[PDB]
Amino acid sequence: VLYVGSKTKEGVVHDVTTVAAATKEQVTNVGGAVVTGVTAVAQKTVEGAGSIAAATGFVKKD
Amino acid sequence: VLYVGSKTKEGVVHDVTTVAAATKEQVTNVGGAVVTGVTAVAQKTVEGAGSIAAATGFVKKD
Amino acid sequence: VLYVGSKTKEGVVHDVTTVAAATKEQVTNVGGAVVTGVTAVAQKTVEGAGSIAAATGFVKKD
Amino acid sequence: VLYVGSKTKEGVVHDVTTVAAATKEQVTNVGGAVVTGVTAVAQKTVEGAGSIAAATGFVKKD
Amino acid sequence: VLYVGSKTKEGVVHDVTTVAAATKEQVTNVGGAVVTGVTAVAQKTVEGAGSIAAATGFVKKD
Amino acid sequence: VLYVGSKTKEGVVHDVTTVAAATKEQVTNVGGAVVTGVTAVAQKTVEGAGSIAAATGFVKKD
Repeated sequence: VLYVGSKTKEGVVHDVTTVAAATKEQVTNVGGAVVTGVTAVAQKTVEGAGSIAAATGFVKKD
Repeated sequence: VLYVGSKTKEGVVHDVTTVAAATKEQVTNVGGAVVTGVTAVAQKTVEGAGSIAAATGFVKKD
Repeated sequence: VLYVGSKTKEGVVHDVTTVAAATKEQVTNVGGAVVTGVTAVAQKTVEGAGSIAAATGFVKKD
Repeated sequence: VLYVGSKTKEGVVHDVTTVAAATKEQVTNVGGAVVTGVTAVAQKTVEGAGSIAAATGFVKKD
Repeated sequence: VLYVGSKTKEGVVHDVTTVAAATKEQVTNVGGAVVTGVTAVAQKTVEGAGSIAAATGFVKKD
Repeated sequence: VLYVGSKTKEGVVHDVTTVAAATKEQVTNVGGAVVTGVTAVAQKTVEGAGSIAAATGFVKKD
């Protein structure tokens, strides 16, 4: 292996923009999850049994 | 293997734009999940039994 | 292995922008989670059984 | 005017590649010009009388 | 005018690659110019009479 | 005018790579110019009469 003048990108997020304006919002939540905003996860490795990687608004009522 | 002047991208998200405006919103949630916003997951590897990678608004009522 | 004049990026988030304006918001939460803001996770490795890496608004009612 | 999450490119050159190999070359030059290599000019504005912008192998024997 | 999360590029050169190999070369030059290598010019503005912007191997025998 | 989370690039050169190998070269020069190597000019403004901006291997035998 050998890289010359190169570039690598494994697991990236970029140039995420968000322009809200004049935003009203009501959220009545009970017990569950509410997610009303920008999100971004950047991981290289996740291993192992039962793994729950990069959840969002997760509810596990086992 | 050898890369010269190259570029790699494994598992990426980019140039995500979002222009809301004059947005009213009501959300009455009970028990379950609600997801009302931009999202982006960037992973390279996920392994193992039972794995639940990059969920969103997940509800596991086992 | 050998890199010359190169660049690597494993598990990164960048150039995350967020322009709110004139934002009203009410959130009545009981028991569950509410996430109403920008987020970003940057990890290289996560291992092991049962692992729950990079949750958000997680609720585990086991 | 207003740009959101945009990109502009005025007068650009990019991704110029060149793979020579086992190249012999003789060049006997007298008085004139010889150009035997990759070239690229990037300008936004050039004005004025008599202007000679981005010449290559130019010979002006006025 | 107003840019949000944007990008501009006026007069740029990039990602110029050059891979020579096993290259013999003889150049016998007298009086004139010889240019046997990668080149790149990046300007935004050039004004005025008689201007000679970004020449290469130029010979002005006025 | 106003930029938010933005990026500008006026007159730039970047990511210039050059991989020579096993290169023999003879250059017998008399009076004129010889240019056998990578080059890059980065200017924002050049003004005025008679201007000669970013020459290379120039020979002015007026």
